[PDB]
Amino acid sequence: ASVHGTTYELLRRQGIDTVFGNPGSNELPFLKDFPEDFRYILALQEACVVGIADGYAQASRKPAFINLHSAAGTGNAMGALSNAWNSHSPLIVTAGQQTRAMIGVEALLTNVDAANLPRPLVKWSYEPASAAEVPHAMSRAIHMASMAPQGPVYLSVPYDDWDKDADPQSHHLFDRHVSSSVRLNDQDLDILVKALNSASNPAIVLGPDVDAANANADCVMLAERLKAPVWVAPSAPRCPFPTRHPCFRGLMPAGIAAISQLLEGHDVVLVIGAPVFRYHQYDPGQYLKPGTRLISVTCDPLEAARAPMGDAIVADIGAMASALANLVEESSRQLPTAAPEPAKVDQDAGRLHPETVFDTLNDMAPENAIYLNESTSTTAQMWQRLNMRNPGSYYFCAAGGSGFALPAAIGVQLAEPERQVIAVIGDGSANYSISALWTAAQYNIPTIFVIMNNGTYGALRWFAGVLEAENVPGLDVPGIDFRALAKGYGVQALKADNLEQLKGSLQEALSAKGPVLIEVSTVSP
Amino acid sequence: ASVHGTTYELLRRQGIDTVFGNPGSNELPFLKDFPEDFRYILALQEACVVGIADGYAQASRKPAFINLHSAAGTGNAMGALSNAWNSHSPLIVTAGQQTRAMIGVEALLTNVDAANLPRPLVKWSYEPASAAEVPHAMSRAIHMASMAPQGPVYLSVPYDDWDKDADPQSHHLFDRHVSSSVRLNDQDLDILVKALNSASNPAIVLGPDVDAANANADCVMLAERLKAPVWVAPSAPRCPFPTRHPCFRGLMPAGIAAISQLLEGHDVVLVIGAPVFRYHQYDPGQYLKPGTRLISVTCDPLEAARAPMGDAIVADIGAMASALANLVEESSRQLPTAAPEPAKVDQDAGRLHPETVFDTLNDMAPENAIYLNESTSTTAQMWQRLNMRNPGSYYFCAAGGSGFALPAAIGVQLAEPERQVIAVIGDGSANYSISALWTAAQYNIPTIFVIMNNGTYGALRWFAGVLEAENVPGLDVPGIDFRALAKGYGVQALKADNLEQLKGSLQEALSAKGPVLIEVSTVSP
Amino acid sequence: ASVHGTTYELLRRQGIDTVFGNPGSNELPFLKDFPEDFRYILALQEACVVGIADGYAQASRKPAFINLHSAAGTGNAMGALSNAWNSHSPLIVTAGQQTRAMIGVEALLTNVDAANLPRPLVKWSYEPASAAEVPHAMSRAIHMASMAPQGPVYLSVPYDDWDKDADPQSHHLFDRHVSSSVRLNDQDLDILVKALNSASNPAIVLGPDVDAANANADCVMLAERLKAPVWVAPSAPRCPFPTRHPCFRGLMPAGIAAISQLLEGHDVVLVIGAPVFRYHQYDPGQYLKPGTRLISVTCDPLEAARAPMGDAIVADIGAMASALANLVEESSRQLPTAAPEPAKVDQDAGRLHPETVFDTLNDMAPENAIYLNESTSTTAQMWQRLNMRNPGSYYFCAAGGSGFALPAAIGVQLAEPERQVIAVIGDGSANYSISALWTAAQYNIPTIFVIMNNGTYGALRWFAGVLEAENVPGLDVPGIDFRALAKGYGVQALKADNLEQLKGSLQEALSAKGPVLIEVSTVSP
Ligand SMILES: Cc1ncc(Cn2c(C)c(CCOP(=O)(O)OP(=O)(O)O)sc2=O)c(N)n1
Ligand SMILES: Cc1ncc(Cn2c(C)c(CCOP(=O)(O)OP(=O)(O)O)sc2=O)c(N)n1
Ligand SMILES: Cc1ncc(Cn2c(C)c(CCOP(=O)(O)OP(=O)(O)O)sc2=O)c(N)n1
Ligand SMILES: [Ca+2]
Ligand SMILES: [Ca+2]
Ligand SMILES: [Ca+2]
Ligand SMILES: [Ca+2]
Ligand SMILES: [Ca+2]
Ligand SMILES: [Ca+2]
Ligand code: NA
Repeated sequence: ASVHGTTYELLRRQGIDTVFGNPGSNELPFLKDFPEDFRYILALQEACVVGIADGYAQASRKPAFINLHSAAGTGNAMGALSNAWNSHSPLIVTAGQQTRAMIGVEALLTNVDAANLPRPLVKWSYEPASAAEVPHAMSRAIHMASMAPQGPVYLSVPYDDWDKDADPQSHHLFDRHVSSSVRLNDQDLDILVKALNSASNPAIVLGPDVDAANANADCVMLAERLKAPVWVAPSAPRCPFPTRHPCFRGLMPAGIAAISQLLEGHDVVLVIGAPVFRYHQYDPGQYLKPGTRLISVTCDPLEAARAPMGDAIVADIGAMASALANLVEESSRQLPTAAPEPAKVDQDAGRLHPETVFDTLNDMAPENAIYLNESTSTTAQMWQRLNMRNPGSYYFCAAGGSGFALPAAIGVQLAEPERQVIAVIGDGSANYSISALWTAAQYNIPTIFVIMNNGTYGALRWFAGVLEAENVPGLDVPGIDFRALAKGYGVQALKADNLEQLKGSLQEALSAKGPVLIEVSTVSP
Repeated sequence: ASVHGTTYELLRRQGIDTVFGNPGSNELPFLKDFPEDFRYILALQEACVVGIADGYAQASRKPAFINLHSAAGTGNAMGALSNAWNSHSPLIVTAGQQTRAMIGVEALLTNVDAANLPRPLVKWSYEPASAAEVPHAMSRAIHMASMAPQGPVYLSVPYDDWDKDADPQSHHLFDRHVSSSVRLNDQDLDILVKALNSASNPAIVLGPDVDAANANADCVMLAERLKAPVWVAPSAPRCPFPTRHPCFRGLMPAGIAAISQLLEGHDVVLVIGAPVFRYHQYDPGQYLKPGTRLISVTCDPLEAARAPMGDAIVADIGAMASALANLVEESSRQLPTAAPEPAKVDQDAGRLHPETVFDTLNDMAPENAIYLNESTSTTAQMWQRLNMRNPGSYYFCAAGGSGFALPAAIGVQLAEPERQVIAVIGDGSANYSISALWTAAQYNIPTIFVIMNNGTYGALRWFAGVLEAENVPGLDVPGIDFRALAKGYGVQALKADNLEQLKGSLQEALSAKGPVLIEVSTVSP
Repeated sequence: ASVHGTTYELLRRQGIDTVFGNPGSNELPFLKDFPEDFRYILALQEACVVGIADGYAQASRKPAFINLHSAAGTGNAMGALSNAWNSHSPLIVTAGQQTRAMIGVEALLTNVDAANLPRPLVKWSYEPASAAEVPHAMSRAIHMASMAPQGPVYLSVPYDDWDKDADPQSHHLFDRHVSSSVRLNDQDLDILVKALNSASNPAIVLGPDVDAANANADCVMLAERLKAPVWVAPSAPRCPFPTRHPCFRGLMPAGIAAISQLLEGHDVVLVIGAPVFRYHQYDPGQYLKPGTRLISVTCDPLEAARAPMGDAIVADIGAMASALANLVEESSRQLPTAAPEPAKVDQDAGRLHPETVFDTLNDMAPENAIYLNESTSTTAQMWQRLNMRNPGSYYFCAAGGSGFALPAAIGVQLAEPERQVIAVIGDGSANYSISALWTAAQYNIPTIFVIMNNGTYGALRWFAGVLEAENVPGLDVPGIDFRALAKGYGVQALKADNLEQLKGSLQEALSAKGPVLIEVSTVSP
């Protein structure tokens, strides 16, 4: 067998059947004779390729496979890899290298010092020392991406390797099963359960690894037994809990002092599946107030090590959430009362308040919709106004890098063909990965893109007002016609300048048979 | 003085007056109180920011200054940095970091292990250990980018540093002059000149560092004295010689055997300002034929070290080209005869042959036009058909990474406001950095963009036919309306489906007062 | 509080009370006012410092703390770090940096690009962005070294940081408890137990992480229940099983074909706490024979990913070994029969055969002796001839790097003051870290060093005969007087030229009150 045949056999035996890619010449010997049982999803720029694959991996809860062109293609994808690193996304990034005979002379398209290029944003990065090693290196890539804490990996392959003979012993790779589905030992788990059972006023904080593990329902059971309020850890990349459940208390503010104040009076705070904590604004104060202790369950040693407070347990979130939910006592305390509905903001017949947009989406969207957020100044309102009952209902760029939601919404829609995906993206953010629209058109992936057009980088302008920073350049983005961009890439486009038109556009988009972009005129901040 | 005030003083004292950027919150404390004597050029995605800055630096022959947002912004620019590394472009890339007080906890927007992120595509990469060190680190960045061999550098700055007090001794940085304008010592230069004077059939090969040095006219004098044919080294990022001069012999094929055959019978081959050589296709054979010896003058130790043949001299290209041109004897050999004009290809009233497009551009464009090439299957025809008399008339992505020409053409047009820039870009390549169009519209930078629309990644399809590689996916890019994309970003757009319409569109574009995009329907390969 | 006071408080609160070091000026502000409750162990060269700390950490089963001088001191220790990486040794390596005000100018003793220096041989490597961050960075170092898979970490600290004010919120670091004591979830553990219970002819292979976990007794119970033979995985850094237990089958040969042949006929092979596998010689063949399947339990994702065959479970070895031992059925198969005693090799009145040396050590040493091996050509005989009943009885350089055993034997003796340590070291290997002897003399650490003097690098000469490699230079090491080296560093020294003198020397060494070196004249290979 060839390296090509053996590698595709390994991929299919490990559950991989789709290649997300933007091709180049170093990749042609890999992509030739493409297997009939695989799909290739083309995107027009590599940030788009990786974003699509990332949404697909996060929604599918399985690794996604990517093929990029040498250094330039890898490099164009590194902002997308920064988000994937923070979301623990299991991405297998492969890039073609020059033929081994011209690497030394640094022929055009040689990826020099290849494994160092995507560092520090990958868990493992490698170029094999020989063609026969390629299937084994691919096996390592698959398992490194997939083991907890999941994350992106990188493999560079010289193009001449694919046609070489494989090692006949590579068959031992095909059916390897590697598990990291582990939980704290019985004695120490009993100690933790007793601490939870004994708490007078526990609180629960959940992060994105809960939703990645599909541990959401177990965390609902845990919160109901402990009769505990539940937040979402700050800068949230996913939604780990039903947002109208009576225990739910919303998205935590991303500040040190704000969080310790929020937790004041809670004697034990159990954090599951989050860094402690992804603060953002600088809001100095106490990490925790006197009387509060914190216990973190994380799948990532790096998170456990860097927490500035609390105890930690490094284990699989699915296994731990299930064990805790099934072991804790039912507290005799009263179940927390649900948060009240958000108020309706006054809305005239002109430009839309973001609050109006979210209320209308909540009214019209199916109950199993999936939302993506890259409307950076409206996140708080989004979290208050969308009832997200189900797992896998929310994604936000985990490293804060714009350019994620537009392509990721296409990958999520590919992963979840029966759940309507609605990406809510600011006019600024929409540009970073605008060409991803073409993939939705070409493959007829029926994502709805809602562009919140307020003419400016609103979150930045707000923070500049917050610093009394005058004379900051580059904050306005006038003069972009998003319906024309959509037409450019073959996506149906609608405009909503007021509420009547927003409702009409959403009705038209929800009944369409393909992707739709709606440009919404929103109120300037 | 503050670190902010001292750093902008250093920049202006070192000749920097423009910031190319896409802003974020870690950068607001740098950009606030932006000096009135500086310009900020916004682009909508970081590959675009860096591409614009790169074209500006290459055309201006001076460093360009860039400001990007943390890891995600840096990462989005790394494909652009791969081209800048290969073109020796002097780019000072700065990125904002989190405040020093929250780097440890890895708050959102922390750039983890920052200096390793752009490696291996930068000459120097650094984050200062304290705020007071920032001006000195900026000084290092300026000089590292600017010294031969020029190239991109990276500086990460925690946002809280800018408001801190500067070291009063930083004033010694402001007027430092650092020179690498050096040439081979007299004794060894005399030996080289004698070898050139004695050659029976010399040949000259020129690379991009000639055009970067503005050594073009000196190389014309050198070739006229030696009565020697002149090529352009393969995979050429720039044009180092007038393409209708009688000595000119065109772009070398990017293959080992092809080049040694081309050079057969030449006893001494002098290469100036190029790697030896940027081969591309694998075309194995002799590096040089018996009877040919090679001497390379390069500004880059890495090029001298990796050449598989020949002697080398590591020195400044401007200084060496001037010295050689003025020292060699006038040979009594006959001056080479000019290459004949290219033939006219038969053209019907339908879709355009690329040859027709280049002939028409050559007929209509001003004699001091500047061309950019990202039409990957038509490069040979472009080089045969455009008379480029002047320095700084041609740019092509030096690492082969698409996404360079569209933004770089805007930066070149900014650098050369009196020379009409015409970017010739394939329909595939146009997407990588499509949002750069907005910058041309906003700042009214009058670049002309000629999109060669043949519906496919033609160079890739050709190479797949060359390998008899069947069943390669992802090679076609149907369904893109480039006039709508242009309208989306505010650029006037025209379509040319035949020759009459091409001539009309070019006449309209050449007389326009702003940027123009022309979508040309070209013949499918 | 100062950074100095806060950091020592964190160290003591996390169980650290000893600093292994070789001091320099960047370290004086850390070491000044050294706390009265800490000990400082000086060694004369940094390979020695780290080797001592490594033996201490491995024998104590807890992290050891090291302080080295800048780049040169760190660099002198990197061969020792290569061994520590392979043995999963929890080492906290700190190095002093220049004052932040002179890092930029690269003053003498600046550690440039410090965090990259020990890569790729550390789990985490860091220099803090400010003085107040130092305690938090130290906390990260402590936990990263200590979490599974344990390993060395690196922290660089500018010398001016220690006297600065600490952040008052650093107190939250002091009592953090971080656990990785995890095991496979119940459902999948039940599946594994059923597979073991059902096996017709199981085999067990144990690696060093068993001994690190003190899982040895649980593995004895497991092997007795399964009635299974037990090997030791190849290139063994530790001894994980009593070597005279009836199930024990010895050290596996470090070859692919040899191991698959050894395992032939075993239907299920359970590997615990080892890479799969640390082969050495190139012995190509089948990884496993038909009929054998392999299941690996490892604490290290990198081991699980790179195994070329088998299933894997990534979990804590202590927790998994205990769970398996207590869950499997008692098989009705007959318990394996003990291996026969080794034969006595014929020995005349001249130079000693290594077999004689090991038999005599086994006869004379206490039953709770601890052995170290750096006598590279005699490893097989050592494993056959020493009865090691207890955990923590054997250490061998895990990456194959000589220079480990001499210093590590001092650290092990410090960790285990009531167990006599006997290091058996070849004459070649003894030189790499010879100055470590001084530490044993100064602190009166009563290690016994047995130098096997055969005049040559015997393992290398053997492998050169194996390749029929003629004319290899550098294989002989004549002319070293080890008694004089011992006297040089203050250690009592004895010589044994024959068996009578070996017995007399060992009797004298075993009754001595301090360290003793015995130079043994062994037979040339
Ligand atoms: C790749 C990248 N570049 C730059 C930024 C900086 N940035 C930018 C430019 C934001 C503005 C987003 O504007 P928007 O139109 O999408 O939304 P709002 O108007 O609601 O802020 S938010 C933010 O963090 C970024 N996060 N990611
Ligand atoms: C960033 C990036 N991604 C992918 C490629 C691979 N690639 C691609 C995709 C080419 C096709 C360009 O298509 P085009 O329409 O611009 O021109 P032609 O049809 O004349 O080839 S040429 C080439 O090397 C690349 N060079 N750079
Ligand atoms: C730091 C280092 N340098 C070089 C070697 C190479 N090497 C050397 C030089 C060996 C010879 C050891 O000689 P010895 O006297 O200690 O033992 P034998 O005579 O029993 O081989 S074994 C081996 O792998 C090494 N392992 N480690
Ligand atoms: Ca099919
Ligand atoms: Ca906006
Ligand atoms: Ca001005
Ligand atoms: Ca094309
Ligand atoms: Ca004391
Ligand atoms: Ca020896
Ligand atoms: Na990198």
